[PDB]
Amino acid sequence: MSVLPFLRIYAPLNAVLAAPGLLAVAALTIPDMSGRSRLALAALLAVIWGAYLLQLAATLLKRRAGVVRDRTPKIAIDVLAVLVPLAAFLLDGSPDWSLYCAVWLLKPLRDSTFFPVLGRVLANEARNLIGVTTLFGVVLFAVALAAYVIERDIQPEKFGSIPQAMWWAVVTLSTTGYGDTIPQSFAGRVLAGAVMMSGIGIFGLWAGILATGFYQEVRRGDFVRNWQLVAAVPLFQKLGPAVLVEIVRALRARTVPAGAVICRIGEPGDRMFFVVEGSVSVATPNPVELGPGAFFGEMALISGEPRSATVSAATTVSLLSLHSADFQMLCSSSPEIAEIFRKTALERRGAAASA
Amino acid sequence: MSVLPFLRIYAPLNAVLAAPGLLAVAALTIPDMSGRSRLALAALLAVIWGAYLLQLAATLLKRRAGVVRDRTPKIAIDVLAVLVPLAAFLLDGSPDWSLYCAVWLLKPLRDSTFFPVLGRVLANEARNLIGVTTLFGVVLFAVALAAYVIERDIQPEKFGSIPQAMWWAVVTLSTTGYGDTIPQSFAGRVLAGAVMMSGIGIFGLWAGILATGFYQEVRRGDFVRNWQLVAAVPLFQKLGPAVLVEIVRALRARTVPAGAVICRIGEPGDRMFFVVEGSVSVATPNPVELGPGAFFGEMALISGEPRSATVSAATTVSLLSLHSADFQMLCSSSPEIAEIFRKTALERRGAAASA
Amino acid sequence: MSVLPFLRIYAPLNAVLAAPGLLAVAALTIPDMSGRSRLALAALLAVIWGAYLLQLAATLLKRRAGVVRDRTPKIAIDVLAVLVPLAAFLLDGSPDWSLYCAVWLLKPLRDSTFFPVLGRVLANEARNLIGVTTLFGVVLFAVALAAYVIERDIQPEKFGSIPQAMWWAVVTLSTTGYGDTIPQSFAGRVLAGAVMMSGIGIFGLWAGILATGFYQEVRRGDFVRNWQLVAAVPLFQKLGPAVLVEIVRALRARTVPAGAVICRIGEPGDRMFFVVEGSVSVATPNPVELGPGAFFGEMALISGEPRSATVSAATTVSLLSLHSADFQMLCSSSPEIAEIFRKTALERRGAAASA
Amino acid sequence: MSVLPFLRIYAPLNAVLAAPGLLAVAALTIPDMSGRSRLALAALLAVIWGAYLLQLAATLLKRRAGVVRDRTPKIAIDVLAVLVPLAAFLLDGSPDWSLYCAVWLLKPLRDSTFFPVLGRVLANEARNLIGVTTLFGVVLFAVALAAYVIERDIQPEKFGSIPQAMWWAVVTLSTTGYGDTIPQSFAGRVLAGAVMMSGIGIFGLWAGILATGFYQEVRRGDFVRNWQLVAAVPLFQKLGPAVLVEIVRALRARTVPAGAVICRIGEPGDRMFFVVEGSVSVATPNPVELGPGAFFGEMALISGEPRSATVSAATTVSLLSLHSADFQMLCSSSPEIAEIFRKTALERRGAAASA
Ligand SMILES: [K+]
Ligand SMILES: [K+]
Repeated sequence: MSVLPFLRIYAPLNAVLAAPGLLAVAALTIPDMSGRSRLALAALLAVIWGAYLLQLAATLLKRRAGVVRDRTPKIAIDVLAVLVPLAAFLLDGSPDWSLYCAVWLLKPLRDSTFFPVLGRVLANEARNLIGVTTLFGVVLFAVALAAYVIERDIQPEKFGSIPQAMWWAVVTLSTTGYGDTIPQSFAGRVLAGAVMMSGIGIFGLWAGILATGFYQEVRRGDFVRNWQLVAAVPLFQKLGPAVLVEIVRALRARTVPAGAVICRIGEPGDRMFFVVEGSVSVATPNPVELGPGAFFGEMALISGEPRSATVSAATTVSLLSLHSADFQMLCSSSPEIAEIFRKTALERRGAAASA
Repeated sequence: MSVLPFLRIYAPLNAVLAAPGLLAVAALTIPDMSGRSRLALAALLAVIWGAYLLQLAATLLKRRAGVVRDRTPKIAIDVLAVLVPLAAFLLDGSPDWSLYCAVWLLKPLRDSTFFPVLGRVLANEARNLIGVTTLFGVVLFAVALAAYVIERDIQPEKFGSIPQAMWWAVVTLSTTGYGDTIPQSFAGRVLAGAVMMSGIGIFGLWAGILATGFYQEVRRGDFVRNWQLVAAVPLFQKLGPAVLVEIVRALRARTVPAGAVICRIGEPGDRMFFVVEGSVSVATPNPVELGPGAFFGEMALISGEPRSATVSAATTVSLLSLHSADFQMLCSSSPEIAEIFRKTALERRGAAASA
Repeated sequence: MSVLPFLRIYAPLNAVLAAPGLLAVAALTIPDMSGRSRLALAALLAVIWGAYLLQLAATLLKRRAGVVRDRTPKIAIDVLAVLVPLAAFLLDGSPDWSLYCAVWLLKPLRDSTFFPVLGRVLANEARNLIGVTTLFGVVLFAVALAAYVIERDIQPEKFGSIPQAMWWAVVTLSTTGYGDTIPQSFAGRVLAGAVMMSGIGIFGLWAGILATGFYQEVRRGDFVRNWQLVAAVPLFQKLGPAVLVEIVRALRARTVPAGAVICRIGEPGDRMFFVVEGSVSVATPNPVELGPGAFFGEMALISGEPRSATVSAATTVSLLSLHSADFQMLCSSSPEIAEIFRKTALERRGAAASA
Repeated sequence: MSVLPFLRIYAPLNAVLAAPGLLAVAALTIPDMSGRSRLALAALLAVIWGAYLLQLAATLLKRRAGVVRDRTPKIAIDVLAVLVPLAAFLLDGSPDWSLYCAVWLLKPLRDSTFFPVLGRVLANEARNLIGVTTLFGVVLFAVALAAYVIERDIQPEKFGSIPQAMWWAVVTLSTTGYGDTIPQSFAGRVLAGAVMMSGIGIFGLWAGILATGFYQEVRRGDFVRNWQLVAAVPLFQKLGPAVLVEIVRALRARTVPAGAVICRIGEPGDRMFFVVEGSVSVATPNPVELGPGAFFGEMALISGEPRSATVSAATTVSLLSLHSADFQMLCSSSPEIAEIFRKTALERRGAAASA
């Protein structure tokens, strides 16, 4: 609610072409298909093959930025990105070779930031998951057995064995309800009463384990990435020690590209930003182009009014952002700082029109 | 638990008539129907058409409050609210024109506040959703493929292709369990063990992404809307800077209409209110009608007793509200203020009966 | 994890007999049943009828505690508890009268505390639910329509109309998957991809709305019920103002009955309690029976050791309870208080064995 | 995200052999099976029987650590671990005796820590669960009845009675959707609209009850287990009282085994650790082997740089761990302590290469 993300977060075309490449697959999977388009997209494999293969050697030139790097992941696929279809092309002489389109599926995961963010937390908290995972296996067979107790007599064909019910156990426990084979007696139907009661309570925790400290990491992601852009601000030598921890939880940094808009004039003033790198277009008679290490919105927030200037993204700006309350927090947190933001709320009135 | 919402939050009849208008549809959708009521409700389309169309031109008079406004949304439907049925009435000479009752469905969304509140946060946090959305697509086809590996032999008619399983993938992953086509072998049935394990863990996060900072915005909604009604209170020049941030998170403001009740006498005293605009009916021998900028309940909360007066909504009051603890917080937070609320807890004892 | 709830929280037999009374129903609902037990439990209706009816008149004596009360709820059922079967007994001369066993179902809800706790919060927050409820209805028919677009041709018998799909809409949206009527084409099967994506995201919020501030109320329930038992402690004149708000969130009060155990000796010392009303059995050579307004566990917690005495519930004690950290918080929060709890950790060493 | 768990958390082979022992079962459950492998795994029961039975008597030697213990749980299964198959072996002369493989299922739960952690909290909070559990039973039969109202006429075979719908009630309420018997009329199909609305809102709370304070206990688990390793640090005589409560919530302690790696050089410096027991391999020209009561990472965190030394687990170290922010918190929290960590950030520069 407080951030302006722009400039192609879904940028790399390597990330893009995994999708069309795999939709090329299915037409080969279908009988009664004319051969025209059958091979027409087989080329497109050779394209994306050739395309990453074109990208590939440029990556194998890893003399770029070669000081200290960890590119075992980013290379791990690019090797097999082209070799696996190639050997598949020959030995699997039949068309089944294209079933080695199970290969590009990591290419999205290649430059998938937020996936290392995933695996980071599991190696602290999966301690829980295991004991739950065991406990899941406990309750699975602890409960799955109770059905073999009963309908083995008149449902041999369905419940004549154990795993046939362990099947129906999880399908019954895992919120699903397929509906191929269901009991007929009373007491067997009694038993389900605690099952959905369980599996929703079980995963009531177990799935909850995930968002539990995942949120902490992501709530932490906006600090670890943003204890940067702190000393850059020339004013923040005087901020109190514990002041920052109170603030940066809500501060997110994102980038805007050149030419875009940042805040339009006359819209209801709801937030203020800190510039730390780049430049803007403060739409005024004399444009007050504030570059790295600036801010704006106190003109709108102290008074609680619409906007005073159509600030637009003149260049690619590494932006911060901030809603009122946490600036009201700052105004509340320090009379020393509102002194200057009082002056700023007067300087930028005349200084907006003047040079 | 701490607020008195009244005065027709579901007020505008424009919001109302979307519902009956669309229930007018279905009778046309049914064979063996006599023509009597068939067209009888076709009028009601012409009513609601005519009704909004009556409202319409009054809205096209946008010389009301015409200083600075953003009514591109509120007009966006009202135009097509009437044009689309109209052109549909002629060119679709057959009765199918009423299938352009897909049009009014934004009219609830027209004056749906809390929908802009929805879209506000997605443009900060959907960064996550995409990488999850990709990751969802990863795990979809990463897993959907594994079924074509197997039952292509003896289930051509069901699993003779890829998307036939991608269907069964999400139906299996998305907690659903339709139950038309299910495997027969062992190992294919092994594979589901991690699927519900996944999709509940996947959406264990992904849905959790939504309420995550949505709650922040709504927890923020009760500050941004309520840093107003702060300086209105004549007593709040002395409140400490950080004092307010501690408080306003729980303070919600709502309005009561005239004539209603606010707190009845003798009920267990559980909360106190701040009046800032309007008037009340302090049911006492001499009614102490406190107008804009007042409060009541300290008579009930310091002692922890039932109510001292049947305060009733005499006029339409922009109300605040407050349970004890956060007033005990305030009483704890400041001895300077309990001094006057000690006096108030004595003045309003004699001043309740006297003038 | 920090509380000892005992003394029959599920106490009143009025709450109990709703359950057996309704299990009396089903035997009448079944053909090929001999008449012996058919009427045998019809008596048990006359019992529970007669039983509450016996309780009833004692309740109609509402001259007990008749000073100020709100018993419109608790009477509301007791009236119809007996009248509705009675008039049902005659006019419904056929056995169907017992279908007015839809009546006792409020009797659990009669003395169901925690149900007023439920309805308390909805009248602050259902503002959200409505706009979501509308939005649910938006997405329902917004999406339900798209199926009538398609399979009306070759599924008249199933999708020959609108509500036949609105049925399949919610069954598809609401996580369920019945599996009677499912599409056959491609594009109609494409559409489900956003549905489970939606309904899990929709109720990802909407159900989340419930626990959102419900937890606040229940987290508040342990303060509003426990700003009592505060001044009772003779030591708490010196506690700081903001000190209590930090503490009482974790403090829960419950009662133990006489004769029970409170903490057994030699078990790992993990918590300490505050007595405020009742008496105990401090199992020592000279039993140090501490009555209203006492505590114990600092002997175990400062040292971090097993228990020093088999404290057992001698009488019915209105107990508090407290784990270490929040007492370490208190020890950390105040050196003035650890002074006496240092003395207490020495006095109760010799005073435990001596008188 | 901040911890290094190693050394076989899933250690005891008693915990291990429950799994293979029960997979031994199913082959006996299957007709048309040759007798070769039929009995081959019957031995493996005699193995695991004999195996725990071998472990058993060593456990019955409970003269180990026999000072004060509570081993009623850990013995509770080991007794029946061997007796129940044994008596089952004879009296159940038919092969059904192996259906007493319902016995080992507690053996995982025998040494399942985190299961006592489960049951700890339920006896504080299940107060809620009951009133919800009742309320679940309310809404069950309150709603289950409404179907018998209707389709008794034309669905006797399916809805000719009450419990046949109570079945369909929970299957309809519990998110499941089996799909054997579904209504046909309009109004009966109307009724489901509030059901999924309910059960997802019901378990929207009820499952939420579990993670609610479970998280508190687990968030508490990392303090109660870690108010230890506090005074061990020779530097923590000067820490402020409330300082620790702020910190230890994030501090988790885990152990590394000998030989493992702790932090590798050149990786991006993201965290620092506190050693309190054990020794390390500070990979430098003169290895600065810091033993019990040490730390490292300030060299990497004040500057925000990669690692300065391949610290590796020389011995089995009871480790702590800490990301930056909470050390930046500490650096912010105390200028007295950054004084020494300024010196440490200079001493360990020259002291890393020197002795
Ligand atoms: K189904
Ligand atoms: K389902």
